[PDB]
Amino acid sequence: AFKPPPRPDFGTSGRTIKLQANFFEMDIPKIDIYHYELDIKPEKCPRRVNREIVEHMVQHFKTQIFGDRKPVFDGRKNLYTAMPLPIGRDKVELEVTLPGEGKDRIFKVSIKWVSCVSLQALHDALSGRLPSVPFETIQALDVVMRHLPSMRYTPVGRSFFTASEGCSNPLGGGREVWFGFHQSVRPSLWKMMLNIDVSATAFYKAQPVIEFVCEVLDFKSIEEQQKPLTDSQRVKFTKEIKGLKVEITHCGQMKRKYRVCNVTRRPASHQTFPTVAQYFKDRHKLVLRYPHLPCLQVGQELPLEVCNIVAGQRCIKKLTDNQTSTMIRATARSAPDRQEEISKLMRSADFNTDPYVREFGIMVKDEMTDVTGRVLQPPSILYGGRNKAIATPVQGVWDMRNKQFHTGIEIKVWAIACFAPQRQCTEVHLKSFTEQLRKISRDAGMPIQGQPCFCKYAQGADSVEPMFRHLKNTYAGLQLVVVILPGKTPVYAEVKRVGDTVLGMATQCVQMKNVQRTTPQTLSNLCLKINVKLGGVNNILLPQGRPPVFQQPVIFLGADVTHPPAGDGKKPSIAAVVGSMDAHPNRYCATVRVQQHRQEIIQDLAAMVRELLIQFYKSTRFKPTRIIFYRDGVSEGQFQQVLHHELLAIREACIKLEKDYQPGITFIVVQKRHHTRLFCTDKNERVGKSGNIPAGTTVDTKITHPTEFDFYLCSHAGIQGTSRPSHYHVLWDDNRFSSDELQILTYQLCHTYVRCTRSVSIPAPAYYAHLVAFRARYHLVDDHQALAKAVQVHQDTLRTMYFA
RNA sequence: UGGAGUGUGACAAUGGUGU
RNA sequence: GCCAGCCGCCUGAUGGCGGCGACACUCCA
Ligand SMILES: [Ba+2]
Ligand SMILES: [Ba+2]
Repeated sequence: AFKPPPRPDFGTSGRTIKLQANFFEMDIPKIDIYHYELDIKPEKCPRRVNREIVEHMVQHFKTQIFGDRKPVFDGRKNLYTAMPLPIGRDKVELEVTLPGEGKDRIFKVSIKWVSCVSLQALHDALSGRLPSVPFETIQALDVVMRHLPSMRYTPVGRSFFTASEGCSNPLGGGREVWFGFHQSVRPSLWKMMLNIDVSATAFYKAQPVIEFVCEVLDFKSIEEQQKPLTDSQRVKFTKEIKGLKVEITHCGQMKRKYRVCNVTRRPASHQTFPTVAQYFKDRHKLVLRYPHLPCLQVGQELPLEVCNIVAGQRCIKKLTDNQTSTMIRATARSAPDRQEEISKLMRSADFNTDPYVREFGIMVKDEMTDVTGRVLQPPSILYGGRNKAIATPVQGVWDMRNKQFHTGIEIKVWAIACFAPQRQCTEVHLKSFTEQLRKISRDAGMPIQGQPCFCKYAQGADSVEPMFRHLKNTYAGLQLVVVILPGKTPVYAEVKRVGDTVLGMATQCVQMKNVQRTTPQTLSNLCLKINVKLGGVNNILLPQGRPPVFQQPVIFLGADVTHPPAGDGKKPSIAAVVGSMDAHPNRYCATVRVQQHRQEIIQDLAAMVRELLIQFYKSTRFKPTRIIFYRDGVSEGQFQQVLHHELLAIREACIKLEKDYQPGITFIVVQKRHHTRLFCTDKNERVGKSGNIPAGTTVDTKITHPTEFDFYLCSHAGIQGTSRPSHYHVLWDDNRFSSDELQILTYQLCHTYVRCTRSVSIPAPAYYAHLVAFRARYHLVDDHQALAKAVQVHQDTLRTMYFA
């Protein structure tokens, strides 16, 4: 096994900044708690009614089994007590009746002593005496902290939602925003923390289906529809209730929870039922109030006044762009807004009154955790030309105005293939676009010497490969093909398949709307991409400002795996790995593979890293003495696996390059998907309307691991909403990095992303790896080895950053 | 397909089981 | 334990081919 190195030091670089984090300190006793296992018969029940069963079991066998003890329940098979039960260590069988009268099911439950979970061991791990934190104890504490919320609120994953209080938040036809919160127990130095963040989703309004139709079909009242429903109205009302659940209410106090299927075009009166309207006057004595609305077909092969909408449905449906817009009005709050909302939620949830967390002697603080962060100094960015301009990122941003590329490509043979309609993308557009692009190019030190040698329209994907062939054969020295497109078109994937994998020709696509009208910003970022695609070097980190790691040859790797949505039989997951090819580091080379459907481990990593090392040795004439590996998208539970496989893969790739070649490996996992938020304590340190922490804000205390080498770094400037600081976890480090050195290196690498002049949220290696997987997915658009070949890039473009 | 960011979306950590 | 969801297009759900590895919003010289 490979265990991650401990935190080497605590880091002191940068200017300090006071922060608050959405972690609330917990007070955890040092006594042991007791874990029992449950099995409820039958097992054809939702998780909610298993919780009701267990609650009635605790209330019924109070004097026999439990007593004053108030246990907690996972929902499936895990019960926990703060005191041992009198049942001993052997299984016990109990009979639990379920109340309701209209339906009374009998359940056979079995309680069995499993284990004695030690909170003292948890405290030992929180101090660092024990190196690794017990996951099972963390799970027990979690179950304890979400026992009551799982029953008083609506559970959705690790979040809980409710219907506000009074004034709802109307969304659209039959929906409304529910506000909720994610909750999770996390370990940290000396103390457990309760991590709380706010969230929202969409639920169906618990209204009678009449109101449903009124809001779906825009009726001031139901008396509006004094005629039968029209063609488009039936299908409209169908697409909104095709699978929802309704409650038949023509019954007494007794209710129903029958699901829904389709909608008829027969208004009850005119539907032969071997009519329906007739059926409701004789079977039950209920004259229909609206015998002109349609019926709700059920299941697979009823009036709208008899049905209601079953409260609590989560609306798994997709939302209208206007419901998405109102959702973002409600959810993407400024950082102070979200801070205040989390604090208010924690002040109202009253965890220090939950009888179950108090049964276990736990207390939760009401205030966010104070964290002393550090704003790291941003690197200076060296540009080119007679000026040799230096750019200083200011709040994570700089501009290329009055600056020229470090090394700018002279473009002197290029073509234009316009797959947009000539009627819409006229020749005046092409002329003025060329003029403006050339002006911006010359301004940036990437001059385009003369008009395009070739400039023609075309249509259809079938035209792509022939044309390019012609272009490659009839125009010598062809550097670039600009491909104007009319929007999302199958022509794009074909352009990339031909230019990247078949012929090895560099292409730059551009949307019609950016040729008809140009702006300096769009043309400039496009020039960035064009330059690096022709081998340019837009800029480099100021050489002297870099950490000491650059005093010897070093290669930086970025790796990512993209998966398809669940359900696809094969749709192989795409693994991409990129590697730096110079000391700057600016140029990166890519490798990609298809592998088992939804597998996170990069199976063929050894071969890919071998390719990258070979290219590095060829380009620099030296072998790296250090390998810095940035690995994206790995969960805690996958650490052991991925580390064991991929560390060994890298070592193999090394020794396959040379017998005794053992460079030091730094394996770092990059994670953006978490629920950690950081807020400025001083209103003066807030940046740009959103009110976020400054770019470069770093945290490696109070919410990080108690013993291991992890840290939050927010390297980007937040625009709208609350910034998501990237989290970094060092799974392996032969090179004995200091906290400061590694944090600074990560930050500086975040300024080497060629596609834009701003510090981005993750290091350029990782971002490039994502881009490479994206392009690979595009290359598969038209057998396993067939796919593996289709995703193989031509040898001439492999030399370039075609994925920019 | 100029580009970055953050909201929703991952049904492994979830959810169904009288016309 | 058995089961898996949503949206399109065609035959007009008795099937078949595609998406949800995205959409949305904010913001740049
Ligand atoms: Ba089950
Ligand atoms: Ba990933």
